[PDB]
Amino acid sequence: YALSAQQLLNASKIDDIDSMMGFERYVPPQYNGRFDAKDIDQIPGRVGWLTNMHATLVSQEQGISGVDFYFLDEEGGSFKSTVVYDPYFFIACNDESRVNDVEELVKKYLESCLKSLQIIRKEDLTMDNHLLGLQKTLIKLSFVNSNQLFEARKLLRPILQDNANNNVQRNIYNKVDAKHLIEDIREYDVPYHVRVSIDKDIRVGKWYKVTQQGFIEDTRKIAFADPVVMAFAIATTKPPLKFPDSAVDQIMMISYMIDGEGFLITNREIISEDIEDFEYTPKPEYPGFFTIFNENDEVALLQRFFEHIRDVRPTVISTFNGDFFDWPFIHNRSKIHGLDMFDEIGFAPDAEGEYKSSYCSHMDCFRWVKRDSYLPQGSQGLKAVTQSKLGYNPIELDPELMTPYAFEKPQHLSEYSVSDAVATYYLYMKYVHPFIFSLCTIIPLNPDETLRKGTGTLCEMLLMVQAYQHNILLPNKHTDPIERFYDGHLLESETYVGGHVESLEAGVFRSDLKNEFKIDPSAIDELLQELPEALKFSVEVENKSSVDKVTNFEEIKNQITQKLLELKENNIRNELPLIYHVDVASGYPNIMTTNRLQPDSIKTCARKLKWAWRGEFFPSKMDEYNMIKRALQNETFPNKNKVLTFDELSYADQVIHIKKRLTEYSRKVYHRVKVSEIVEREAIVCQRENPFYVDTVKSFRDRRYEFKGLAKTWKGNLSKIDPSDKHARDEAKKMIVLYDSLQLAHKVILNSFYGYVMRKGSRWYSMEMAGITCLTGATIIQMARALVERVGRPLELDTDGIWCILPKSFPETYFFTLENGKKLYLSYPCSMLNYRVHQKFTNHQYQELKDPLNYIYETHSENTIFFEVDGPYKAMILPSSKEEGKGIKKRYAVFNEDGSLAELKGFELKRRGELQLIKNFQSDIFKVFLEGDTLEGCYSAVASVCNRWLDVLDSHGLMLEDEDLVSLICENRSMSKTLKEYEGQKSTSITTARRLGDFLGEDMVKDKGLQCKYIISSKPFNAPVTERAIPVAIFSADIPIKRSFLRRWTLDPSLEDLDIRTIIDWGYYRERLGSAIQKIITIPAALQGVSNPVPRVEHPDWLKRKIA
DNA sequence: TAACCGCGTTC
DNA sequence: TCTGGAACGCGGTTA
Ligand SMILES: Nc1ccn([C@H]2C[C@H](O)[C@@H](COP(=O)(O)OP(=O)(O)OP(=O)(O)O)O2)c(=O)n1
Ligand SMILES: [Ca+2]
Repeated sequence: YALSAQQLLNASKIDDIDSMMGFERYVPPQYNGRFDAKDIDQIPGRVGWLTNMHATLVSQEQGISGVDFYFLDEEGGSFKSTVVYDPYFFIACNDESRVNDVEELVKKYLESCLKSLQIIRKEDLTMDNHLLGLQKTLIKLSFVNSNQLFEARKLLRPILQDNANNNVQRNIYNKVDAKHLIEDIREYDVPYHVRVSIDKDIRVGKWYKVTQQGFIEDTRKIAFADPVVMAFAIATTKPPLKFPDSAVDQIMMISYMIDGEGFLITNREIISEDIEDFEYTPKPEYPGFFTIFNENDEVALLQRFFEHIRDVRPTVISTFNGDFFDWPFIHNRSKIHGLDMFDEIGFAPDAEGEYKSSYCSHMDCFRWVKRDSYLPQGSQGLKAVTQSKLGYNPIELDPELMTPYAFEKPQHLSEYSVSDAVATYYLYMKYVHPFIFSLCTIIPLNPDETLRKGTGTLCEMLLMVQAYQHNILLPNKHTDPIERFYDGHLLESETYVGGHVESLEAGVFRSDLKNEFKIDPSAIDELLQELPEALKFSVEVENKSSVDKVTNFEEIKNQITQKLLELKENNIRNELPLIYHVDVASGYPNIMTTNRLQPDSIKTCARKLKWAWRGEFFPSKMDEYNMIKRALQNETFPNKNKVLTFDELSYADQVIHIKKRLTEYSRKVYHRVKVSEIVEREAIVCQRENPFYVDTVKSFRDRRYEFKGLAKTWKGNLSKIDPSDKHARDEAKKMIVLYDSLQLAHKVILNSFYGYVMRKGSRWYSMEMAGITCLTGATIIQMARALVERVGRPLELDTDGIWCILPKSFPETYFFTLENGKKLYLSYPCSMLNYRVHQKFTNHQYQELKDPLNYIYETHSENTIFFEVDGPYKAMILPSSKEEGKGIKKRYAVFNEDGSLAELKGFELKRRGELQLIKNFQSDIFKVFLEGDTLEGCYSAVASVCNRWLDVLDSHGLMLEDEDLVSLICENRSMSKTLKEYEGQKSTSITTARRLGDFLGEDMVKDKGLQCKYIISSKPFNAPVTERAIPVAIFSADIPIKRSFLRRWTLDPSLEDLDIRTIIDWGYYRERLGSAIQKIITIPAALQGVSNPVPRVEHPDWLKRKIA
C-alpha cells in the first residue's frame, strides 16, 4: 500500500546515493559448474572485503525483500551486491497428526499475503524425548517481502487471541476446528537482516567472492581491508551561560581527519582572521598536519564539508557524541540554508533519531566509551578518555570563551578544534575500529548496530546463531505478568540474593609496618595434609603438565612444609605483612560452565543446586486487596483522546491505580508499606540438556582469556626491559593498554551472558539459573575467606575477590623446573585455595554426547574455577564508617611497590559529579599514607594535609584566589530525566534546575542530562539544604539579575553583599570535609590504636566512650 | 530512627 | 522500540 511505495522509493534513493559514493550494484557472471569453495579461483566472481549490509527492496532486477552488501575490492575500489531471501516464520500446532489441516486453513486464510507453505521439523528443547531425536513439526510460512510477513501476523493474531479465550455457546447439550489447532507463531520477531546474516552465514569483516551461486568466504585473505576513515567535530556559537541552538546559533569551524590528513574549515563571518596551516602532534604516534579551508560564510563552509566528503568517499565517519549534537546541528544549519543533507552526502536520521547512511558507518566513539570502555562515568568525557586510552592531555577551553575567542584569539580556538579532531580519529583507529569490526565477524550485525546495541542483545544474537545452526527452535521473547502474588500479598518485586560483600578491617596497611597475626594451628595442619596433592594440582591442572617432568618437586614441597611448620609452632606473630589480592577469573561464567548452568537445563542426569529468593510484597492480604479494587471500580477516570471507568481502562493503568491505593492502605492499617522475605530454593539442573547455551559462554570466555593473557604476557615483557630503552618500554606499555582494553571490552559482553537470563524480553529466561550462580559464588568466596582468616587477616571481600594481608613468613611464590628447562610459576596462597575449590566444588556429573547417532552419553568431572593472585602491594587504605560497628565496602586505595596508584575504588574522586573540595582533598590525601616511618608517623603526615584543608575552610576560604574558590566549593550533579519528570521530589539538583530555568529560561531544562553546578547558601537559616542551593552561573551574570535572584533565593531583601564568599554556608562545607577526614583518617586511626591525629575533627560520641 | 529515593559506583 | 544482573555508599527527605 502506501507503506510499500515509501519503501520502494527509499530503495531508489539509496541506490542512487550508493552509486555516487562508488557502490554500483554488481551482478556476477554465470557458472553452470559445481559450487565448491575449493574451486573458488575458477568460479567467476568478484572478491571484496565486507564492510556493511542493509535490508532493501528489489523490483525484478510489489517489492522483493533482500539485503545489500557493501564491499571493498582488492584493486582499491568498491561495489555492492544484493542477496534476496524470502522472510519466514513458523506456526506451531497442538496436534501434529492434523498439521495438514492447519496447512489447508492458512493457505486460504493467508491467501492475500502468503507466498509458500512447507512442513519442517526443528528440535524443541521443551519437548519430551527431544534428547532422543523426537522433533517438533511446524508449518513454515514464507513471504515475498517483510510487509507481507507483517500482514500475516495481523491476520494470525485474532486466531491466537480467540483460541486463548473460551468458545461460544450454541447447543448446551453435546474433531476440533482447525483454527483452534494453531498453538502459536514462532520466530516471527527476528529482524530481517539478522535472518539473512544467520541463515546464509555472512559476516561483516570477512572476505567473500560474490559468485552467481552465492558468497564464498576466502579464508586465504586474512587481514582487514583499509577503509577510508574520517572523524569530524564541530564548534558553534553559544549565548553566554546557555546552550547552542541550531535555530539561531551558527557553526564556526569543522575539524576532521581523513586517514591522518588534518583539515579545518572556517566560517569567516564568525572567526575574525584567516587561519594558516599548523600542526598538532600531541604525541609522536599521532601525526596531525592540518590544512585550513577558509570560507566566506556558513553555506560556503557546509558545502566544503559535503564536497570533501563526496570526494574522498568515506566508508566510515567517526564522531564523539556526534549522534545527538554534531549531526543534528549540521542538519538544521543545512535546512535553514536550503541544503538537503541527504541528497548531499546520503546521511539522515533514523527511527531512533540517530544519524546513519547506507554506504558509511557512523562510528560514534561515545557509544563505545559508554558501553565497552569499562571507564567510570566521571571519566567518560573526551578529555578523560583521551587521557586514559591515548596517553596525553588534549587542549582545553572553557565553553563560555568559545564564542568570544572566535574574535579575540581565533588561532587559540583553532588549536582546540583540531585537538578534539586529533583525539577522535585516533580514538577510533586505535580502539573502536579494531574492536567493533572484529566483533562483526562473529555477530550477525553491521558495524552501526554492533556499536550501539545493548550487550544483552549482542548475547542473544550470538545465541540465536548457535540455536539456528543446531536446528533448535527459538523460544519466543519472555513476557512478565502484570501481577504476581506471594502468600496472598501482591508482589512489588522479586529477585535473588546476589553477591556477597564484607567489610572486615579498616586502616592503613603497608609492607614496611608490622602487623599482628594469630595463625590457627589446625589450619596449618590441614594445609600440611593437603600440601602433597595441592602441589600436584598446581602442576597437572593449573599448569597442564605432569609431575613426572618437574625436577624440584621435593625441594619446593620441603621449603613450603618448613615455612608452614614454623608458622604452626609460633601461632602469635608480629611481622611485616603481604598485601595480596585473590580473585576468581571470570567468576560467574566459570561457575555456569562448571555446573552446566543454562536456562533450558533448569527442570544422575539431575544436579540439585540451591539459590535464594527474595521478594518484596505489600502487607495487605487478599481480603484487603479486593476491597481497594472494587473501590476504584466505582470511580470515574479521565479519558486519553470525555471520561472512562476502571474496567474500561487497560490492565496496565488498572494496576497502576491499584498499586498507588494499595500503598496508602497498608501505610495506615499496617504502617509498613513493603515487606521483604527470603526463602531458600532448590532447582534441578539437567546435566544432559543440549548445551548450546553453555558452549556459547565457554567459547566467548575463551575469547576473552586470549586478550587477558596477552595483557599478562606484555606486563611481563615490560618488567624485563631496561629503563633506559625508552622506545621499547613505550611500545610495551602501549601493548598493555591495548590488550587490557580489549579484554575489558569483552568482559561486559561476557558477563552479560549471565545477566541475559533476567533481561526483559529474553528468549532464554531463568531466574533460578542466575540465583544459583550467585549463591554458589557466595559459598566459594566465603570458603576462601574461612581459610584466610585462619592463616592471615582478610581486609575486604566482594563477590569473588578477597583483599588480605599475610605474614611475611607465609609460603609465597615458587618455580617448578621442568626437564625441558622451562619453569612453572606457583603461588602457594592461590594454589591452597584452588585445591580446596577443586576438592569441594567440582561438578562430577557433567555429561556430553559420546555417540550422537546412538544417543550415548559419557560422564566426567568439570571445574574451571580458579583464583588468580595479584600483589604483593605496597599499601592498602580502607576507610571506616561514621557509625559504630559498621564498615565501608567497595572503597579503598592500593599502591604498588614503586609508589604508584594501583587501585582507587568507589571514592568521590572517581565518581561523576560530587563536591570538588572532597575530590581535590582525596587526590592529595591518599598518596600521603605512603610517608612516615611508623604507623603513628604515617598518620601524622596525613594530618598535615588534613589541617591545611581544614585551614582553608576555617578561614572562610580567604586563602584562595577567587578563581580557585569557584572551583573548589562547587558541586556538579547530573539529572537523568528532565526536571518536569521529578514532580513531588526535593533535592539539590532539582532546586538548581528550577532556578537555572527561572533565570536563564525554560529552554535550558528542555533536555535531560543537565549538569547542576550549585553551591549551598547559609541564607535561608535552619532551612532544608535542598532549598538553599544556588546555580553557580548566577555569580557570573550582570549585577541586577544577581541581586534579584539572590535576595529571592536567600529570602533577604536587605541583601547588597553579593560576594559568593559571604553567601556560602561555610559551616556546611566544613562539616562535609569533616566526614571525609573522619572516615578516611581519624576513625580508621582509632581502630588501629592511634590517638586522633586531626583533633580539630572531633570523634563521634560512641568512639569517645569506647576510648575510655 | 528507619524507610526510602537518585545517582554512580564495585562486583 | 529498545532494553544484561545485584550489592552498596551517601546526601537528603520523610513517616
Ligand atoms: N559488570 C559486571 C561486573 C561483574 N559482574 C558479576 C559477574 C562476574 O563474574 C562477577 C565478578 O566480577 P569481576 O569484576 O571479578 O569479573 P569477572 O570475574 O567476570 O572477571 P575477572 O576475571 O576480571 O575477575 O560479578 C557482572 O555481572 N557485571
Ligand atoms: Ca573475578
